[PDB]
Amino acid sequence: EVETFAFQAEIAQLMSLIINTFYSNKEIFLRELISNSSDALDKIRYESLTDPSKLDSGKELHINLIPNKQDRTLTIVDTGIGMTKADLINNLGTIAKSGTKAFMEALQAGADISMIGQFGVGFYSAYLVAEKVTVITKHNDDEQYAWESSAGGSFTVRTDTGEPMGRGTKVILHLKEDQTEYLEERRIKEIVKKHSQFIGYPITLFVEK
Amino acid sequence: EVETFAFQAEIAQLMSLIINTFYSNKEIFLRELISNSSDALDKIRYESLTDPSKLDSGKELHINLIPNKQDRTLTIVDTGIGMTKADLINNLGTIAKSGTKAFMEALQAGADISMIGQFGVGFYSAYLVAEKVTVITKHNDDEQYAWESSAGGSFTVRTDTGEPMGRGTKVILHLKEDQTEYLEERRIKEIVKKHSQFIGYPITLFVEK
Ligand SMILES: CCOc1ccc(-c2snnc2-c2cc(CC)c(O)cc2O)cc1
Ligand SMILES: CCOc1ccc(-c2snnc2-c2cc(CC)c(O)cc2O)cc1
Ligand SMILES: [Mg+2]
Repeated sequence: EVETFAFQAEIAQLMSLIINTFYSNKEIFLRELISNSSDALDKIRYESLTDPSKLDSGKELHINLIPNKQDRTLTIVDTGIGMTKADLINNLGTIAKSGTKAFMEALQAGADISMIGQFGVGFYSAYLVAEKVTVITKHNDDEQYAWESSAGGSFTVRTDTGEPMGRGTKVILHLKEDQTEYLEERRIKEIVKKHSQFIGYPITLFVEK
Repeated sequence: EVETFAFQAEIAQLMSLIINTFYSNKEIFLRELISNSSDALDKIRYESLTDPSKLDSGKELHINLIPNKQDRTLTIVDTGIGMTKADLINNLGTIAKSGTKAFMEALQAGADISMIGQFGVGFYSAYLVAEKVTVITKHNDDEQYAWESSAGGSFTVRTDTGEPMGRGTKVILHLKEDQTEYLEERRIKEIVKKHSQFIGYPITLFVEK
């Protein structure tokens, strides 16, 4: 029950650009993923203003950052709106075809990769630091699903039978071997303070034994 | 058939802060309104990816900037998703209560008014330059409505019987007497180039006789 899909040509090109372009300022991936979490949390907040039962699947609106040096993963968990299967398949609920075109045009007019989030496709900056990304998500309207991709042109979607998440999205970054600085507490804290210090939801950096 | 509503206390406080705080960099209102238009256009684009009939109310996705020196108005029109009556009443589809709290906390930790858009309430920066704002909107799911407010704690909502807009939102800024620089073509072009040069939709600056 694992379905495999091909990325649209434009998204595959975006991912190859992110993976192959020499670009040292890789830390911006975390700003972009926290930003997407903040957007998802705003969306469930806004739905709850008129239907409070939308928060029956969890009232606390927050983001957790969980490093795991044994597994070489950094995971970003939020309790936002989550995504339906259809959203996951449709480029993680982004307008990535048009976004990708508008990011490319910007790159030719002098922009740099750190501006990716202005084009709606900041999620793909995960591939600056990860060799594989796994996205586990639960929307009130749907079941819990796991999306996954090591790039190379395809992604998978399956029903997830991991731990139930209530509602929201978890992004597991399986980091490249030379990017393990992003598991160190001091480094994560430095990046959060530098780029995400005014995000309007609590961000909890877990520690490890 | 005009309904009058009171702003929530936090939003009235936000508007008073924007109106009364000395802050010279007023031009950021246009960046924030164009940004909101871009978000609205992305939302209708994303809905259309799975139901193309969503664009039966207009296929072109764009933003127009229309100055009118006779009426002393600058109007920003987009063909995005538009807002329902409920959205207009619920602070123009924003999470303005929580956004306002998180903007205030940021202001006390050194942020400035130009950062308002990071808190989901950039629309209210219109009141840096306008004594009254009128918002006309049409969502595929609803009728055409006009919201209006000269601040002072209340806003109005009525069914609009102006020109039909097909779909999207029009924000009419009735500018303060000392803010008419924002009707001059060279000034608008300078601001768009400075702050909005990579927005992924065409922005057309109308001229006047
Ligand atoms: C420009 C943003 O567009 C979007 C589109 C969708 C989302 C949504 S809806 N539910 N989860 C996410 C989400 C998605 C991602 C990206 C996998 C994530 O990292 C964290 C999340 O909570 C957020 C931003
Ligand atoms: C952080 C953004 O949250 C939002 C919330 C809602 C919107 C939406 S849905 N339809 N129109 C607008 C819109 C609303 C405004 C503001 C009146 C505007 O100026 C232009 C628009 O097209 C855009 C951003
Ligand atoms: Mg945004």
